[PDB]
Amino acid sequence: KHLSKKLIYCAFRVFDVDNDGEITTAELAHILYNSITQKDVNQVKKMIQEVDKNNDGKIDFYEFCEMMK
Amino acid sequence: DRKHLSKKLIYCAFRVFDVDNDGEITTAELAHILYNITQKDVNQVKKMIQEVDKNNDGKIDFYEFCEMMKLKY
Ligand SMILES: [Ca+2]
Ligand SMILES: [Ca+2]
Ligand SMILES: [Ca+2]
Ligand SMILES: [Ca+2]
Repeated sequence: KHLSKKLIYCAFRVFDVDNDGEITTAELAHILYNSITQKDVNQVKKMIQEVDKNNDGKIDFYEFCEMMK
Repeated sequence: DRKHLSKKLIYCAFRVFDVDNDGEITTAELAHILYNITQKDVNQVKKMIQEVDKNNDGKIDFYEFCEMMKLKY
């Protein structure tokens, strides 16, 4: 389990582009779609809402783990 | 639907770890992601890969990466 934990940490760090400890809509859209559309942004917003435990519109590491485990 | 999203993020995570896009994470790629290596570090990585290598080739493919992310039923 430790190794999957370590890789979950690394994955978050790489998605958290600006290193503030939160994945935003803009960061998540960028990872999901490497010049993308409003429709895509709204779909990302809805995804975040399914796992956003503190309702701030972002995904922190705890929320990322909860979603992964 | 939240299963679907975790699945999408597991795909994206793999892709980013698989630096050269050949569909396999190798010792060198995993070491690179784990360490911002000495021989000791390389061997530590090789041991981690062993724990989850299912086809005994010393690399982690997406299927193995996914399996590792979930419980053994
Ligand atoms: Ca961030
Ligand atoms: Ca949040
Ligand atoms: Ca590779
Ligand atoms: Ca393998």
